[PDB]
Amino acid sequence: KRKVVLAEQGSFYIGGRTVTGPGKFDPSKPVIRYSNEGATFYINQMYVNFQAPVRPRGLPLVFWHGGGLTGHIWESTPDGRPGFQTLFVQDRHTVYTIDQPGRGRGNIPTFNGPFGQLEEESIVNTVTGNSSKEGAWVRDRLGPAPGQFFENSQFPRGYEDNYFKEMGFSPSISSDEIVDAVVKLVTHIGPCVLVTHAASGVLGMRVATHAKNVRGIVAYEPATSIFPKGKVPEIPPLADKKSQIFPPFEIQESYFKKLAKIPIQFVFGDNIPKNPKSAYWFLDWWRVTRYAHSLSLEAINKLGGQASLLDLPTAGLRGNTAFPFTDRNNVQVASLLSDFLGKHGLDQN
Amino acid sequence: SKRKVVLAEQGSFYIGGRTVTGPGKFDPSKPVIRYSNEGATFYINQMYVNFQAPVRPRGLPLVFWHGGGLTGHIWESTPDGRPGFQTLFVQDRHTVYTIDQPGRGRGNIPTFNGPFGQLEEESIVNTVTGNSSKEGAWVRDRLGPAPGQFFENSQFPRGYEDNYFKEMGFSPSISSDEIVDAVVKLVTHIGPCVLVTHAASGVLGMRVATHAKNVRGIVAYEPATSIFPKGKVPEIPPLADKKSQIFPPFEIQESYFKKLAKIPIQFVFGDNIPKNPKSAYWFLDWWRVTRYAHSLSLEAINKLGGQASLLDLPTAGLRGNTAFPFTDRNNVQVASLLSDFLGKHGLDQN
Ligand SMILES: COC(=O)c1ccccc1S(=O)(=O)NC(=O)Nc1nc(C)cc(C)n1
Ligand SMILES: COC(=O)c1ccccc1S(=O)(=O)NC(=O)Nc1nc(C)cc(C)n1
Repeated sequence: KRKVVLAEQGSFYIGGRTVTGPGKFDPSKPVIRYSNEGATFYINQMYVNFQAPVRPRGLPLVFWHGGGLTGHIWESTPDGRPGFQTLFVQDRHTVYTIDQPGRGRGNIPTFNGPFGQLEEESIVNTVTGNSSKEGAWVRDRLGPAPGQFFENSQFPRGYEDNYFKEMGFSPSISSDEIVDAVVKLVTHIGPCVLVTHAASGVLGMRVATHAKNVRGIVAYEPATSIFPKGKVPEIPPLADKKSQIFPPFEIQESYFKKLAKIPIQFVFGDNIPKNPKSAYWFLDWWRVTRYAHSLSLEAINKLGGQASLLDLPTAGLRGNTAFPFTDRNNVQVASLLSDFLGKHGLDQN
Repeated sequence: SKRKVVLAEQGSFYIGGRTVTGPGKFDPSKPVIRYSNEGATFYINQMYVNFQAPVRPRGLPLVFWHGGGLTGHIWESTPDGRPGFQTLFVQDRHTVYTIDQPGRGRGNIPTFNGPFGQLEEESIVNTVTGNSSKEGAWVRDRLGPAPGQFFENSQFPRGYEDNYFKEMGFSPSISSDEIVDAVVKLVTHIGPCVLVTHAASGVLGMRVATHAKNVRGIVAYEPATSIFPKGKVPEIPPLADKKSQIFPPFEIQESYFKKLAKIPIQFVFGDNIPKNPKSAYWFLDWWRVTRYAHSLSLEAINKLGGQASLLDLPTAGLRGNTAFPFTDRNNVQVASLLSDFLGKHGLDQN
């Protein structure tokens, strides 16, 4: 189950720009301590890993981690079982995993001075934000409160520390520059399929509107909904009658229409309440966010698209968290992704 | 195929680190975003580890430890896309571990809700960062004497400068002790192994070996900081500018230093390090004196019964290497010399 035969593997950097400090560089002067004087800095580049099987079948898959994560989540589960990288190389796809700009091996743009500041210019904010273990526990629906599991949970219990250790902050790089890096990757790769997660859901939809090479999207538990500009439907507040979901992203209709040209599937796990749940903010947040996504998919289908919502419990899979691809039944989750690729001919040459 | 690799298993995991906490209590009924430090537990200073195991390994696993401001990428591929040491040594039938140390790459960057590195009133790491430039790295790594210039017969993959410099970045002010601790924990998990270090990780690997008997060997590429027993640092000259000095050598208690005499240790240097003072080129001169200090460090280990050696790649017939010989155009020949070291000491045998 763990063996993989690779025709080739490797990694590379793509995308980004440069920024420059004041003055000139003199090789005769002390180079340490490091200075911005005469300095060129490469910023906002992205790390890319690939593994290619012998005799690939169909399109390469680009796995795009969610918010605060890295390509680790596609390599292995917190308890050390094979991730989707291994499973889909075994399924004879070439597999790309990325660390987007600002995360993991992607660039974090900081210099000599307060975090993110290049002399007088703020490239990213000095003040950061970051989830806690407690916030991520309820965000990912391990259970209703930190330290508590849903009875049906597919989470790999006992490996909580390993799981939360994979998460971290992201600097305030513009989403435009994150999308730009992936568009450049998609141009380099050729026709491919994006597999996204949580925060990278909306970003992958945006990439598809810029990149005809994206031939399909599967988004696990996307966090932000997308609509044509000026056509955001009525979305209710949360059950506390104060909070809202993430403001939906709006794009010009001429770009939105490109989403109708490819098959798109959104995948949701379990324990999302059907009814208002004022006691558990993130459970209720997922209820309304999933509802908003259902309207987004409907809008795509009204433009001639083929956009679907897969609730894993309807396929017989119970208890999945917001990371179904690292849960205990992730082989069965992978099978459903293989089914989608096969239905749409994305596993054929 | 030279690119083909067959893995019995591969994967990655997190190891090491600690937790820090914010004030107060977490209420799941209250808005979770915007994120807060209230009732917050944060995992900090953990390390990322990737492993690739061949079918029927022979000899000890290798732990490849990137230099300063780098990640495990430098062992995966060269800047122009040729196989890195990870592939080459899985093909050489070693299980290969590649790490992103705490503070780098997939390792943790310890920051919270607030100014970078600050958790309420506690400074976990400094808000003010430092970072090399392209120009600084160019001369640090001896591509040439000045940015844009290359030494004659250079083995750098010319044309791929963007790729190369894009792999570099900053490191927050995590204590070296905590970085060493993570790797000690990894060595405990793996068992007997060999450390392959680089630049800034050189001194750290030496430290790890003094705390971990499972380190059975060390190969260090262009180490940046020298190591000596406490109070026994030899006289080391200043640089040719008569004002600068190399990195303050690390000093450790002699009981721990003596542990370095129990295992084979090889330091490996590339080309273009001057033999004579070079005031016009700071980093070239730095390397001259730094390599000299390392020669003395190795001698001290040998006087205590050790098996320490210095390999200058030009003496082995390899010209033009930079400070990253394992990503240079002749990195297959560099790998061959590492294979030779492992075979000499039986570290390629079960
Ligand atoms: C893996 O989990 C998720 O990706 C994920 C899943 C659900 C909600 C949030 C995230 S997150 O981690 O991305 N968190 C954030 O980034 N916070 C945030 N994001 C936006 C866009 C706007 C605001 C106000 N906050
Ligand atoms: C890949 O190249 C190298 O590793 C490498 C190689 C040679 C010199 C420096 C580095 S570095 O990048 O580590 N740069 C540093 O900033 N080193 C450093 N600087 C200070 C001021 C204090 C200490 C302890 N180390």
